[PDB]
Parts: sequence; C-alpha cells; structure tokens
Amino acid sequence: PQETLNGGITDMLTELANFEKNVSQAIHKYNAYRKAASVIAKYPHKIKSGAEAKKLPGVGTKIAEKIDEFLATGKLRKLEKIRQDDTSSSINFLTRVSGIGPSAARKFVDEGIKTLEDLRKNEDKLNHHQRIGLKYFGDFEKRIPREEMLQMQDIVLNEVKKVDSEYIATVCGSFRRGAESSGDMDVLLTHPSFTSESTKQPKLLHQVVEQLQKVHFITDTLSKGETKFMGVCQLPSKNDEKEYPHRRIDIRLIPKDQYYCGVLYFTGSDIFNKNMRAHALEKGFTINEYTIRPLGVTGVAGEPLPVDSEKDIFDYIQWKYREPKDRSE
DNA sequence: CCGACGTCGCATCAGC
DNA sequence: GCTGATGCGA
DNA sequence: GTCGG
Ligand code: NA
Ligand code: NA
Ligand code: NA
Ligand code: NA
Repeated sequence: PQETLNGGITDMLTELANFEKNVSQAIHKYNAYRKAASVIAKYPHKIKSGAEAKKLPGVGTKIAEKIDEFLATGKLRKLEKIRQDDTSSSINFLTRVSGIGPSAARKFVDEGIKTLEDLRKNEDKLNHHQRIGLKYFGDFEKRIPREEMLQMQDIVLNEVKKVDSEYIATVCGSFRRGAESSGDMDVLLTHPSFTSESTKQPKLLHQVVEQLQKVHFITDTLSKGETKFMGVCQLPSKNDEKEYPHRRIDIRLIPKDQYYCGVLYFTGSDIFNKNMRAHALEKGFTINEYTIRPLGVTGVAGEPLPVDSEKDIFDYIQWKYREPKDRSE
C-alpha cells in the first residue's frame, strides 16, 4: 500500500514508539506501537475509524482512540505536546547517535548536553563507541545501495579467502534476500577447525578483522571479541570523485556445526523466522539461531540435529527449500 | 487480572 | 583485582 | 499497549 493511505497514522504510531523507548524507557510499549504501525502499513485500505483499525492484530483500545482523534483533528494532543518539550525532544534526538541509548541520552540532557554540537564540545564524557557514533552520525543514517553492498562483499570475500581459503563467509540480512538497499553489512564467518566442541582459538576472527584493516576497508572498531566484531568500513574512493560514506559492518564467528542455523536466522526476514519456527514445533522440532532439536512426546528437546546446509534445516521439517529471495515471510 | 513481550556478545559500571 | 549487573545494539 | 492463559 501507499504511505499516503495511512502514512499519517503509521508515522504517528512510530513517533509515539520512539518516545516510549527513548524517553519513558518502556521497551514493550515501544514494540507494541511498532507492531501496530506495521500491521497498519500492510493494510491495503484507508482506515476510516479506530474501530476499523482495532480489528487488526496489535491495535487495541488506546490506539483505536488515538486513531479516532487523529482522523478528526489531523493530530494528536499528546504527541504535539511531547514534540514541543525541550527535554523530551532532546533525549529522543540524542539516541540517534550509535552508542547513546535512553540512559546516556537522559544523563546528557540532565546536565545540559542536548545537541550534536554539545556532544562535540564534551568528548571526554563520551565512551569510545559514542565518539564513533558522533563522528559518523550522518553516514550511519544513510542507506547502502545494493551496488555498493556488492562491492563491499567482493572485498570481504576476497580478503577472507586470502587469510585462509578454508574460511566460509556469508553476507546475510535483507541483502541476502535480494533487497535493493541495506542499512549495514552483516557477515557470518566460520572455519572447519572451529566447532561447538572444538578449540575457540581467539584468533580466527582477529585474523580476518586484521586483514580488512590492513587493506584499509575497516576503518574503526566499536567492539571486538573472540566471536563478534562490530565496526565501520568504507569502500575505496574513486580518484577525483566524492568519497563513499562510512558504513556499519558486523562480523560473527560461528561454530561450523551451527553455521547454517546462523545463516538462516540472520537472513530472515523476522516474519519468515517466526513462521518457520512455528512450523518446526508442530512438526516436533525446536529451531533457534544455533540449532534445530527434536522434541520428545513430553516436550523434552533432544540433542541438536546435524546441519550441513540451509536445506538440511528445511528437510528436517518437511519444507521445500525456499530461496532467500522468497523469505519475505 | 496480570505476566509475556528474542536473546546474547561486548564494553563498562557497580559492588566487593 | 574479580564477579555480576547494566547499557547497548542487533 | 496489546494479547491471552
Ligand atoms: Na486488535
Ligand atoms: Na543510539
Ligand atoms: Na538509536
Ligand atoms: Na588454502
């Protein structure tokens, strides 16, 4: 449907969502509003009343009431008021900086730090992650065209294979499903020498991050441990041409025996994962991001089943293998 | 009425 | 110093 | 805020 159908309603619900999360610190209310906005965004009809909307799963009495108010006046008194509140609007805004959550944002606003400029003047009060979030505030809010993602992938697959031709790397997320743009790059990494019961050699991930920094693809590090890296990268600039914006990239090292459950999971979509998990249970299986296990007649999960491919997972549950392209739900 | 609402790796805080 | 809790992002 | 046991 077109954003013009119920875009006013969905934007309203989404704005309310942020304030719940970033200001009132009510994560479940944040998710209730998003769920409502999502179900409405998918509704192929221009909503005429709150009652009509209440029929959708996730829209209850209160949101129905807010929709009625929005339809009759074109606005919502509570949202209008919070939008004008200097304190709340500032807290909400600061959370847009990666590394600054509801707590840090509240803390900053409390002591008078309300804008990016203010943050700029108070470096010593920002942890490492927050400094990077500030530094690339704008770049991080830009999406990544599929063409750039392909170029990013070329570099990641090439450097990884260069470190050890036995590594197996897979760029997941919506990009793997074929999306035209991405918000970041999610790379799942594995190596035959690493299994659930094998040595976790604290350098399989390090060696890959290192090479990527060596060829100057990775430019900054937000966090990095033995199994997960979260950083920033940037495609090499075309000589005599505008430089590419910095991008967020995460790299996860996963045991080989859990690699494919990981790829399926991190490929999504979220709606698809929910359905697949459902089908799995009714078929006597429990599927999480790590493994797939058989459920006994009493409900006791047995040992994880061997998975050597995504298809293996689909087979266990008697489901035809579906391309990432068709995993929208 | 009233609890659930995905979980977990990493960085950093809070307490001992 | 070490252990557990919290913040944060995904 | 919404759902549901
Ligand atoms: Na409803
Ligand atoms: Na943030
Ligand atoms: Na944010
Ligand atoms: Na080799």
